[PDB]
Order: sequence, then C-alpha cells, then structure tokens
Amino acid sequence: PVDFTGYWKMLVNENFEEYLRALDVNVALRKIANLLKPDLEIVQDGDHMIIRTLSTFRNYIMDFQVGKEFEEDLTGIDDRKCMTTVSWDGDKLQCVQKGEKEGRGWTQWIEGDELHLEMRVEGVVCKQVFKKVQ
Ligand code: NA
Repeated sequence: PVDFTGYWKMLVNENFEEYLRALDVNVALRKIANLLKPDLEIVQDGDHMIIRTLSTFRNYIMDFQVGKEFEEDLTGIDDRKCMTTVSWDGDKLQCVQKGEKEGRGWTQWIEGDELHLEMRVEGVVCKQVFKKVQ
C-alpha cells in the first residue's frame, strides 16, 4: 500500500502544549518543546518501519513491525513504557499505546504530498502536518 519513507519537515503543530501537559511533562520541558519543530525521518520496507523524530533537543526512535505488539520505551518524551501496537487501517497507520494514560496513541497518513500525524492522549488531540522538501 503506502510507503512513508522520507525526510519530512514540520509545517503544522497544533495543541502540542496540551498534549505534553496531559503526559505530565514539566513546564521547563514544555516551554522548550513547543519552539522545537522536529523533522520526521522514516524508512520503511513493507511492514517494517523506523520512524525517527529528530530535533535539536532530543530524538525519539520508533522501530517496529506493523501488527506486532511491542514494549515501547518513551524515553525522552514522558519516560513511560507502553504496550504498543501499530496497525494498517487501509493505507492509514493506527497506533495504540497501552499503559498509564487512557486513549494514548496516534494516527498517521498521507494526503497528496503531505504527511498527517494526529497524536492523542486522554482526549487531547495534537495535529501535525509535514511535507518533504521538493
Ligand atoms: Na531495528
């Protein structure tokens, strides 16, 4: 179906403060996190994906098989651990992160030449949109 491989630059980042607050991130980290505009670097081969969130502060790496639950170490974000599953929902990717926080997960898809990422926790929705540099 869809190949997310690319270096994706952030265009839109809505409600990130609210999202981090819901994860109990301290204000000092939130202050700096919001000015950050992390890139997304994705390499995919079939059901195998590495998704790197790249910033000047901290990087976050997700390295998984679609459909295979794994222990996700959210070191650098809220430093929690989740039981995480990323699933194919047609061409969309749906991630559920089971753990402390209810309703934690995200949805990722491509519309035209933009990558959309919706991250959720406890009913907060953060909306991100990315584009490659042509
Ligand atoms: Na790996």
